[PDB]
Amino acid sequence: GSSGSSGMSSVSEVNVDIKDFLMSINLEQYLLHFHESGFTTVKDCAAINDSLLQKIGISPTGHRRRILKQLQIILSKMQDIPIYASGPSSG
Repeated sequence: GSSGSSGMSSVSEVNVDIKDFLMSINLEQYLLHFHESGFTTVKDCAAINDSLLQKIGISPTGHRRRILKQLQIILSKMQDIPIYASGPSSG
């Protein structure tokens, strides 16, 4: 076995309410689903997968993909690293 990923420390910071994550794509219709399931923020959706989406109730798939897609972009961002962006320069 190999363990490593396990480490990311959750925090209200750099985080958004599941509601906002859905309203951003107009999928707030799954608010009661995520809430009841036990998902308040997007982060909590770190252990979520299409399988779970279609499980919670999500009948239509076309929506599932749209939900996960964003989650991937968001979650990926969720980081506790400083801002580092430089312009055109060699040395």
